[PDB]
Amino acid sequence: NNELLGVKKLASIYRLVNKYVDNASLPLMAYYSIARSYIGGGAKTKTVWSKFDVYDEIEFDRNDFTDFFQWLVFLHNRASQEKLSESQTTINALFSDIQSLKATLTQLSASTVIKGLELSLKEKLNYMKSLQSGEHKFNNAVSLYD
Amino acid sequence: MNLETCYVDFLELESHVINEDYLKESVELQKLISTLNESKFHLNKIGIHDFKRIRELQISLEDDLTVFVGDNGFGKSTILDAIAIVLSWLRSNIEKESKPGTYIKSHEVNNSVDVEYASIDANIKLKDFNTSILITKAKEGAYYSRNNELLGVKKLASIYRLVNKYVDNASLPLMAYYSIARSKTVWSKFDVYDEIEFDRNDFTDFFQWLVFLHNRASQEKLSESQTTINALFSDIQSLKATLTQLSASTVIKGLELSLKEKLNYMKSLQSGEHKFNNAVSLYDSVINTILKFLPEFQWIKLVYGDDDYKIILKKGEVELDIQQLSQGEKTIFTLVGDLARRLILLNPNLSNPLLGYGIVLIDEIDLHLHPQWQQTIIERLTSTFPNVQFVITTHSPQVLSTVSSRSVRILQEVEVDGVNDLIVSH
Amino acid sequence: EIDLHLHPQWQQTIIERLTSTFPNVQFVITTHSPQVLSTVSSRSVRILQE
Amino acid sequence: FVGDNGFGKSTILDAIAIVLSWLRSNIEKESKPGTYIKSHEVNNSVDVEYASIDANIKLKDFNTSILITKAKEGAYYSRNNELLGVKKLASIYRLVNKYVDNASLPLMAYYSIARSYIGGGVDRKRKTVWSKFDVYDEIEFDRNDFTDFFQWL
Amino acid sequence: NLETCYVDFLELESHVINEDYLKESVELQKLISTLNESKFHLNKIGIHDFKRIRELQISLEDDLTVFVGDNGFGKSTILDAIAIVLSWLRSNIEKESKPGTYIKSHEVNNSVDVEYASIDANIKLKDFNTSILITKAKEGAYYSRNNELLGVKKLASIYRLVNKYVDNASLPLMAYYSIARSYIGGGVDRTVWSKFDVYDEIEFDRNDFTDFFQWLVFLHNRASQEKLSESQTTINALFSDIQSLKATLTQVIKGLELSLKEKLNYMKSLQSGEHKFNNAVSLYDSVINTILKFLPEFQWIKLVYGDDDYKIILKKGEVELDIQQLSQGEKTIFTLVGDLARRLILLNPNLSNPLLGYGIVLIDEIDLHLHPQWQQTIIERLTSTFPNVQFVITTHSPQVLSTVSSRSVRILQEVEVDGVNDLIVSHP
Ligand SMILES: Nc1ncnc2c1ncn2[C@@H]1O[C@H](COP(=O)(O)OP(=O)(O)OP(=O)(O)O)[C@@H](O)[C@H]1O
Ligand SMILES: Nc1ncnc2c1ncn2[C@@H]1O[C@H](COP(=O)(O)OP(=O)(O)OP(=O)(O)O)[C@@H](O)[C@H]1O
Repeated sequence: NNELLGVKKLASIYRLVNKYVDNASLPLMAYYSIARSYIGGGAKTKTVWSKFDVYDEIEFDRNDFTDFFQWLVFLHNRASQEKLSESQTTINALFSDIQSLKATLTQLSASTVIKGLELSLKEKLNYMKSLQSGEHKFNNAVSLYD
Repeated sequence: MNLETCYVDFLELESHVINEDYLKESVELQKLISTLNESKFHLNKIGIHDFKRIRELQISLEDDLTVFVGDNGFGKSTILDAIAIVLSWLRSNIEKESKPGTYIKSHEVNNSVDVEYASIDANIKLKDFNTSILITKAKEGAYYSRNNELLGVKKLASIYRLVNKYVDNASLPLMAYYSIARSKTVWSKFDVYDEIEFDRNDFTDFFQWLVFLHNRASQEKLSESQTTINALFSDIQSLKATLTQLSASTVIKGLELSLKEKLNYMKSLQSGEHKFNNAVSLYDSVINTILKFLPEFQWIKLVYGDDDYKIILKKGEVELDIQQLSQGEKTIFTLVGDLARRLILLNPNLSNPLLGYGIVLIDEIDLHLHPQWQQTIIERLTSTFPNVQFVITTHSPQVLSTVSSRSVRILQEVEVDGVNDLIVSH
Repeated sequence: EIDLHLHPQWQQTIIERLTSTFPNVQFVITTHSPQVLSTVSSRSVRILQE
Repeated sequence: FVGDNGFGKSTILDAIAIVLSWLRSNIEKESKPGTYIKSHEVNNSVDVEYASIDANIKLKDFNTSILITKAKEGAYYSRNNELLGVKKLASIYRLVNKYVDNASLPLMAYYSIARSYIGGGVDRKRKTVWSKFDVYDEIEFDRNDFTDFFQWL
Repeated sequence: NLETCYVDFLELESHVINEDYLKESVELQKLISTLNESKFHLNKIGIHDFKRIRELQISLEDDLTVFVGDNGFGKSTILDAIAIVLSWLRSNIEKESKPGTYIKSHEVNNSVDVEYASIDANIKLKDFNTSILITKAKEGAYYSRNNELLGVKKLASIYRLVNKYVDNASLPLMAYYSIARSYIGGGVDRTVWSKFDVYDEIEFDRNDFTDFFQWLVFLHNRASQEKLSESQTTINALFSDIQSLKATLTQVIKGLELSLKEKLNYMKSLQSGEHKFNNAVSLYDSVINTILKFLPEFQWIKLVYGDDDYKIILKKGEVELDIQQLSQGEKTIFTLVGDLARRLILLNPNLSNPLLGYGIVLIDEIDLHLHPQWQQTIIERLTSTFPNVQFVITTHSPQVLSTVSSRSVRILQEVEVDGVNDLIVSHP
């Protein structure tokens, strides 16, 4: 017969930790056999993505390429949503402030216009940067896709 | 002015004349278009001769509503199939010349031993023009009345075709039929199919169509449109920085620069296709139409979460998923959504494409409908679309109460001389 | 969906015939229209509320 | 079951259908499996960790109870169904048919809302020894049932 | 000249009767001798605006040509073009006016200037010559010119006319081994008697080897009965089997009729009646000894009957091995060599040594799953064992290149001329 006490004890620690941690990580195991050349460029609207779908099998074979394409386009749409909305509002200010500064640079430099342009640009840039989409890298989206 | 006289004059002038640019500039084309727009496609009379359960009937329809009431086994759905049969020949002729329509199957003829042939007749009138269509099919060992007299129906197709051949983004009649279970072009552009038959309770396909359209609209909102927007935005600030914001040959140079920027923006906007048919206009027009149909909601949107995506509806102070709706609201949702999509794609010139012309046939409007919906569905339907005909069959008495007496028909088929025959009462 | 494609005349008699042709079979039915509801008694109706 | 609500009346009916599915399978042969609860129907709220359905069958004075349960993926504790009552009940049915002959077995049927399409296929839609277990194969009405009906007639 | 003989024979046959005399006429003997002396050869081929290639002219040697290049230099394009050209000839031989493969829409060059793609080829047979052209325009363009197919039809009609008079006519071999040679152990761990099974309907690529297993079973069965005797009156026994099958059928029906026909075919053993030097046992020995040359480690290969089934048993060192338990490297060689010998042994039923026919073989990436020691001797072994065949192979490993003669190698380069990179060929 087999010996299985150690691996069951180790697996229980991972399950217990995952029970009390929101975003606990897991180890990675993979295997690329000699049958990966068949998938060289040879699903009911999948919607929910979880970290337990990569534990279906230890071997990469056949359909894993198709799910990769489905996953990739989902990331692209997520980035598009992040690219729109309120990020455009600060973008609208920033270019205009730069344009205003450029205008202040022109017309033989006209304080007054220069002071107003500098103050508005500094205030808007500082306010936009302060939020930084919560915690900067926490926004992911564009950074993961790039 | 008579439509036939204008058509004759325009055709004669166009045929004799050359230099097509001048032919387009000719006032005859404008007169024909103006007369054509001032019209209302509506049927007038229908005659049935030995079709299934009925052998002789002359029915006259209204122009707003025509509800037929009765029980199972009274010819309620044969009238609708007769109108669909008549309509299909007109659609086939419109698409291509001498295109066969839909024939009559052998089993549909009456099983009486003394029957010889089955015929259907119809009369479509618009403004002052009139038309007549007659289809015949003899069973066996007899002689069907003359033949398929489709000479009149070809003139209407020619009239529409001539106008559509010269002036783009024209208007076409609407033909839709929501049947029972049974079972290049703008339509081929996005996803749509060209057919008369449509099926309800197809929420999955409409849901995926909406998702794909939203993706394409978001894709087209970026890229080149950003440049024009960016060009406008700086210019708006720059124009203010000289006159408005500045006041809480330098002047000539500034004015010339502003005028040049305005001219460049106008040239860029003019370059390229107009509003016409784009993903953004189709998406927000369909969404707005559905919001008009059900004012109990506030907004609907598609949200991409951290590990999934869905559609969110706001009602009161509660956000509900598209999958939390009952079976009752799914069918009305897809019914109005498809009706609006087909109406938008057919009238690319009207400011409000919800004022088109056509005919819609609905059978058993009470399917999976809660009685509260049944109380006001007919009121909402004729209010959102005020320039279309509706031919609807009613089964339950809940709906019938609201309808006005002017447009009610009751089937109480008597046996005249010991022979069953459908009779309509007012 | 007991009341699919039935006119009101047929809706008031379907329960009697089902409970008379097969008297020893337990039946579970979901209804939608008042015509069916009126015929049934009060000890056999369960109302679900949010 | 009157009174509309968001949760949907159909879910109750198929919940009963899951419970009933285990009895026939055990009747056909001992320890035969049935219909499991799929992991994609457990509630998505973060609070929950497992789902369960239970019911009781009374036969005169005999009383049997059955519980069917399934936990979410990655849960600390695992849950299993208890089938002692159903297996015991199915044993007497098996023995009766094994000794006596021409015995009768309980009827379980379920007519969904799709019968309109299947029943409507009357138009074209185009065995000798009718045994007892032929009907003891499915619980949901289908097109092939009517096709079998015509041949039986 | 072949044309003169064909013209004379056609004229004589058209104005004659009594086919028996026509068969015995000197025309058939002269045509057969002339055809036999002829050797298959494909001297040149030109490619125009196909895939990356924009303009190329290639001449191929008589015995062996090797193309070497990096990744993305068009090695597979050349082989695909040759397979396309050979398809029309195969189709016309098998069935009159049978269409072949076309050129797909996306094969043409992606540039905006190119409007069409074309492949030209020339086949030299002793002194007779022929030319083939296949063309395909782009999508949405005018001047949709057509391709010429008179040469292939002229060549094919000679073959069918010769094969009509004599039922033992030989045919050329055309095969193509692609990358799809891999997967499911090549063919491992996934009757055959007609000469048209390997040819005609069967394409150029490879799908499975189960027919090799059944063919070997049939070879062994005839080997024991004919060469080793142990059958007494085999013709009488098979005829009695046919009679028994008919009696059983008289007192599932289609299967019984097929079994009766099979029994009649087996009863035709005395009808054949050759018992020559090229008997079943001689073919069995030649096939096994041929295979063993490419696998020096093994000792013997045998077919074992047990549990109402047949299995292949190999000897390595002192351990017995099955077929599923081998490695991928020895599986590739076993499959390739076995199918190569199966086609020659099956399309040349009259040669004393049937591994002496004529044909052309295309191999891509011969160095798949082979250690360098095996790579240093595969080419000379294949050349030595199949002398009268033409080989076209591609490689990118320097070990394979180091053992090839200087007159058989071709080197591909990417040279940018006038701002546009164009593929070029060269010799050392
Ligand atoms: N060939 C025929 N000859 C005579 N009667 C026919 C024939 N075909 C059909 N019928 C009659 O048609 C009747 C049903 O017609 P129909 O489909 O219009 O009914 P309905 O109840 O109004 O339909 P629905 O539920 O689709 O609205 C049957 O009662 C049958 O007697
Ligand atoms: N339609 C096309 N237009 C432009 N370039 C193309 C086109 N089709 C293919 N190519 C180019 O051809 C190059 C060579 O492809 P090819 O398949 O011939 O490579 P190979 O090295 O010969 O292959 P293998 O490894 O299978 O022997 C590719 O890198 C690709 O960029």
